[PDB]
Amino acid sequence: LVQHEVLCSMKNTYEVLDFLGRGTFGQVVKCWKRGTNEIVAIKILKNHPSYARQGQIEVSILARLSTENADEYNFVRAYECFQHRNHTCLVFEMLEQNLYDFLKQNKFSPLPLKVIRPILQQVATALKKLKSLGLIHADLKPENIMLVDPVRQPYRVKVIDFGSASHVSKTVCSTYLQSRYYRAPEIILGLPFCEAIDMWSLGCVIAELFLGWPLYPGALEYDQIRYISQTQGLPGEQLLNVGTKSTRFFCKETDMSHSGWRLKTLEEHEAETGMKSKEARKYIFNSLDDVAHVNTVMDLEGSDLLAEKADRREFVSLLKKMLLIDADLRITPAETLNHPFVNMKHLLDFPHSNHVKSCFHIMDICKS
Ligand SMILES: CCN1CCN(Cc2ccc(Nc3ncc(F)c(-c4cc(F)c5nc(C)n(C(C)C)c5c4)n3)nc2)CC1
Repeated sequence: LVQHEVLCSMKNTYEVLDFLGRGTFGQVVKCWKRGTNEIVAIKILKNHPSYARQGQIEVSILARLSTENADEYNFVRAYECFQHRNHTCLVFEMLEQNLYDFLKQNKFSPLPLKVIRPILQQVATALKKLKSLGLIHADLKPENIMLVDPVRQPYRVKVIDFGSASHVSKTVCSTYLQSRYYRAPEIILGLPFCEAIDMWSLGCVIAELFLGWPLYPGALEYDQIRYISQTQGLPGEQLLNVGTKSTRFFCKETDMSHSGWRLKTLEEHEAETGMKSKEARKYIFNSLDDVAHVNTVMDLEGSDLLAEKADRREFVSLLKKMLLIDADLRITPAETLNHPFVNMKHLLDFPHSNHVKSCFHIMDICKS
């Protein structure tokens, strides 16, 4: 389906104005709710039977989300639902700009920590509501986080993809289910995955926002887990033993000096798959603590700088806790909202610092 100007529904009717996206997910288009001054986004799903319950499940969760009022929990609001030419449509409120196109706007300049904080706090409260209902987003990525109104509401945001969401009843992963740069280790190796899958995605997102570039811009799933263990340490023996896909990226060295597992050398991969592995990280780290020493020229002197050095110490502290290789030990939405970095406890230790007075003024301004 596709058209340039026309549509209708049960109580409402919509005209299309411009295209907003088109791909495997279907087709999203921006429309005008005639009779009012609302512009809405409505997403059409393709009308093929093999994709039947893939659409039935997205509506089933959208309904379970309108009830329980996910709205005002920093989620996009789903207005109504209907059909048109046998296709199925979903009406959403219109948001302005997603974080990818926002980073691209500043030529991928790093965003300062003072701005990153309110965004995280909101995306955390949105995931917190998910866990309390038992849902997994599964596609949390920069493209799926948007500024309500980046000019009239400088920092409010909301989430906006559900084509990958599912209940926690699943305990098995058959194929890929995230955007690669943000796919959690559970998906890459093949283990029973939980809602932590998204908390990983949030790790690469806030990391991407601070560095200005993907933390792990792997070209293939191999490159991905290569960058990960190379930075954070090789995964744990118990994880790799029960992973289905772990034979594809790791080898079981039974050498005299073996803990049971070693990563496959590049040469072993290029000889196996035939694909030369190009380095893709704009940033290469030996440790995650190493992240605190990046983009270090600040134009701040005096107390302003010491506060910034303490803000970074607590940033890596949380990033490490969000990016635990293990799924269970990884920090949970409720616990991140309590971590000192979102809390800002460590900032109180700094009286009359004009950099700290401006950090608090960003959290308080988030409510308005
Ligand atoms: C070539 C660039 N052109 C011009 C720039 N433009 C950027 C852009 C993107 C989105 C919006 N507005 C908006 N508001 C509310 C919504 F709910 C969705 C929404 C809902 C869904 F279910 C989706 N499922 C998927 C896969 N998407 C993707 C489209 C993210 C969904 C999006 N989108 N405004 C501008 C892109 C096209």
